[PDB]
Amino acid sequence: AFVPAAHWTINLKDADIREFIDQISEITGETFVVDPRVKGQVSVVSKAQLSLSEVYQLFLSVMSTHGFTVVAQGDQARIVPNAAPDRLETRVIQVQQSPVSELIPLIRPLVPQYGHLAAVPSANALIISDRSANIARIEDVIRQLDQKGSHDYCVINLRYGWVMDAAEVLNNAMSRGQAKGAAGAQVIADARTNRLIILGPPQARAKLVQLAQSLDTP
Amino acid sequence: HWTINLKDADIREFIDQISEITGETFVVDPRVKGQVSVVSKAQLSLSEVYQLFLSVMSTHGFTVVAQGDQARIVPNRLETRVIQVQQSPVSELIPLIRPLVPQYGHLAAVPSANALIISDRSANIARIEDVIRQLDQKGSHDYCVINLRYGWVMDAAEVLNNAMSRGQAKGAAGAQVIADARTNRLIILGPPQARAKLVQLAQSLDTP
Ligand SMILES: [Ca+2]
Repeated sequence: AFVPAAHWTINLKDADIREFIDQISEITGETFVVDPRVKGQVSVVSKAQLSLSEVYQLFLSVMSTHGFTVVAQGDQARIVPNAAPDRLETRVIQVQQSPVSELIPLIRPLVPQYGHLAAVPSANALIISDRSANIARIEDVIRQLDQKGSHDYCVINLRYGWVMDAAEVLNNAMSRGQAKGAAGAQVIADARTNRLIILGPPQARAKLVQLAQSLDTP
Repeated sequence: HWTINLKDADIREFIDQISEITGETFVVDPRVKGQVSVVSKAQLSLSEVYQLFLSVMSTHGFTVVAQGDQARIVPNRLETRVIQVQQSPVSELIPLIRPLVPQYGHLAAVPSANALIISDRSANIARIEDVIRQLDQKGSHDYCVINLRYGWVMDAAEVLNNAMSRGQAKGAAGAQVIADARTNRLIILGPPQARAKLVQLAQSLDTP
């Protein structure tokens, strides 16, 4: 259930989706007619405190995650099916130092197609839907990116190379101190498009981009 | 295949025209209303016409809900236009064009026809189409993103474009810039040398 923290926190595990909806009505005061086809088990977690409006946003993210949407029929609000692993958790992740919008494109490559990613700018938080072990891993990536001063980035679409090989070569070179002028830059592999995302301060990023290009030469 | 040019028609007519084309039967909720303009000069398959239908419904805040064989249309000036892309994969251009589409608008890909569906004011559509024509190329688009700290992207973009068109940006010629006003960031495109140069100029512009 939602626990007062008017703000609230939540730690609901393996609950019927219908229970979650009813719970949202109790807090919001909104009333929903739930289509008979709406079914499923949900896990919803927020250690960050949420306002009433942010709770509604979380509700929409959970609905969207499981393929449902809210419509108006017959003078009432209706939850209906909209046109993946069994256990999915929807977690709210608060970001401390950086604006959430700047981190979104850097973490999208870690979100699977079945998953969900949304910004909650009023709380400077991200909503992510995934299996719990995947979420913990992403939370660490967020924590690390959040410590960085810059989130500017360059994208390289590899024509010849395999994205994982290239990422491995670039990280090892930096680890060994073998990348000259790129120390401080960082690489993120984005397999779905066979592309690299290079980030860092201007001079280091410009050098790592050049180095990355050399791994993709015909 | 079908083409379309529907101007200022009741949305209920558009729904009827989609039913005749697709054979789908729809039951429209009494609260459904609105005027639509829908254009596709490109020839669309039955399935692609249905994709267009979904884009128009979504554009005006309507959801289509399966009810067995039939489908229920329920609530949750803009023109909806289909734009053909010749060389670039449509799915690649999507993220690059989205910054230009306002939140009241709509943007969707039709990968089987390699076309984009956009809903916006006719004048902003014409502007995007120029941007698409310039982006359109056989090779992939490498790019750089700059989150501005001091400057404003619509101003910065204008300065960078003016310098390139007027000949003040030597070396950056051929590069392209897309302003993303929602997050105050620039997207810099083009061949490697031009792109790298335009990045340096953008960076010089955001240092006070
Ligand atoms: Ca009808």
